[PDB]
Amino acid sequence: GALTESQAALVKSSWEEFNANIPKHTHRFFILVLEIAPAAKDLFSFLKGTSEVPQNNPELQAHAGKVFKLVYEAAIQLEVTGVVVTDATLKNLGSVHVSKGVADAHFPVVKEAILKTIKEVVGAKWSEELNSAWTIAYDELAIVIKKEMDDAA
Ligand code: HEM
Ligand SMILES: O=Nc1ccccc1
Repeated sequence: GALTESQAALVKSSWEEFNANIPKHTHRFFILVLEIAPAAKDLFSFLKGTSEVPQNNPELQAHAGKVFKLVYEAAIQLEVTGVVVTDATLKNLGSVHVSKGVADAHFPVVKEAILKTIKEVVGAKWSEELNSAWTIAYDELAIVIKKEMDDAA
């Protein structure tokens, strides 16, 4: 696919749809995660000592929102420039993941959780062309953070 002017136009459009409902899309995202892997729960300070995923936890929202924003930015950056650029932030991200005890095999958990989350977000406008575009953008961004973890470990 590569990321045509037409494919990028498709990710932008679909991210705008995600941000449009943070407390929902972020809580959905945590549940998809715990469905794909339950053990993940002990990781999160704000999930530990709980029984269910808190729904109005500021910490949870702020944090999951940041995740999706980062994947979208990555897709534009691919169409324009042809690449995903590693900055200060991506590097600090890599540190904190390691402290919290997160590994690589965790990443397809959060990917499927995100493709499924975006399929649920765009509904009928879904195309092969679009799936192809988010997949390209996640893959390309995971490649970068995993890189920074390994570096923090
Ligand atoms: C490209 C994919 C990913 C992106 C863009 C991403 C992004 C982030 C960001 C931005 C934060 C810090 C939020 C804050 O300090 O304000 C964070 C924290 C965290 N992330 Fe990720 N992440 C990704 C994949 C993963 C994976 C695969 C896991 C493992 C299940 C994970 C587990 C965690 C945990 C445990 C924290 C600490 C939360 C705390 O205890 O309060 N992340 N991530
Ligand atoms: O996947 N990374 C996450 C970031 C912040 C909170 C929870 C998860």
